[PDB]
Amino acid sequence: RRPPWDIARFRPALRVAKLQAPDSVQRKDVRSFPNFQADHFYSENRDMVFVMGGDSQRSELRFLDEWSVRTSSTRRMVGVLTLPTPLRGMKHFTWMQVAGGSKGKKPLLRLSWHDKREQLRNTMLATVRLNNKSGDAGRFKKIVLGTRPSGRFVADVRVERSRLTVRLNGRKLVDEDVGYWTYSTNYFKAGVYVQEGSPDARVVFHGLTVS
Ligand SMILES: O=C(O)[C@H]1O[C@@H](O[C@H]2[C@H](O)[C@H](O)[C@H](O[C@H]3[C@H](O)[C@H](O)[C@H](O)O[C@@H]3C(=O)O)O[C@@H]2C(=O)O)[C@@H](O)[C@@H](O)[C@@H]1O
Repeated sequence: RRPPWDIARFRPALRVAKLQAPDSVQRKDVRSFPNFQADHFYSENRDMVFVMGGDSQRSELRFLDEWSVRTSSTRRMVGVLTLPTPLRGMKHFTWMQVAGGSKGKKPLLRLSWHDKREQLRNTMLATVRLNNKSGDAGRFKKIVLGTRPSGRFVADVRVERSRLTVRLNGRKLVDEDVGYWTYSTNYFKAGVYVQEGSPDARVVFHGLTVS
């Protein structure tokens, strides 16, 4: 294992992100990536690997740029990644987001993996929030993205002129108006953020770029 900053292709993303992990694991978000590696964030096989176990715990990059959905020029996150077979007991985790930040407070978009869902096994999901309310007042659009691929796939999230799109391996599976989401604190996230599962979840990035 080596520091993902050793693999040059990850430098553009790492220059404009910081790494978040539990307060029991690091005191503060990591902002300087040269020479940095840990059990939750390391490179093997020239990839950038995130690993975290336990409900509500993350190892995730928080992109530093904050923006509004009204943006004139496309805001885009494109990943080439693998979700290796999850361990027995891992039920639900998130691997990319459009996070709502300090004003939005909830994520506009989560891309997640689930052992089991009803609307399905070994299934990926896009959740687009229709408001930022908590509890029972929360409203959502749930879009089924299909079975977890067994190897690499391309995930491409774009927001432009109030429209959110997701393309998985070139297929546009999400295309929604988001103009209701007025908050100006949105940013991209990528990595692993466990919702339900004691064991470790692993998310393997082969490439990640924002624009
Ligand atoms: O998979 C389902 O269809 C599932 O939806 C469940 O509620 C979701 C809810 O829609 C929302 O996506 C929520 O997302 C949370 C996220 O889990 C995380 O905690 C983050 O901090 O905040 C997100 C947010 O507030 O948007 O996750 C819920 C979930 O537990 O999966 C239920 O409605 C369930 O009945 C249904 O099967």
